[PDB]
Order: sequence, then C-alpha cells, then structure tokens
Amino acid sequence: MLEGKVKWFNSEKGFGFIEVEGQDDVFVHFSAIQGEGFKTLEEGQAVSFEIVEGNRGPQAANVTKEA
Repeated sequence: MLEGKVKWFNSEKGFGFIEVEGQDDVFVHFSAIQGEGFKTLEEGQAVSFEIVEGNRGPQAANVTKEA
C-alpha cells in the first residue's frame, strides 16, 4: 500500500498517469482509482494504490483517491 501523485490525467481520452518517487509513472484509469459515484480529477491529486508488475511494467490496479 503506497501513495501516488498525478503527473497529468486524460480522463476524457480514457486514461490518466500517476507519478511516484522511488517508482515510475503508475498507469491510471477512472475505473480503478474510482469509488462510490462517478468521479473525476485534476492535476495534483494524490491517490493510494498497490503497484504490481505486469507485461507493460509496474502499474496500480485498485487505486483510490487519498482523503
């Protein structure tokens, strides 16, 4: 369990990327980092997730907005 910080989001284009110190840019989509009700985000949004290792490299999967 760690925290990530948006590098930039492209929710409209169907995806957004997070960037975290000690790791690379976590791939993000408004479906995993989402939550109760349809949400959206701006730059500077810090989220919490668990990066794993898959074919395209390390990536978050069940991320969530940091409260």
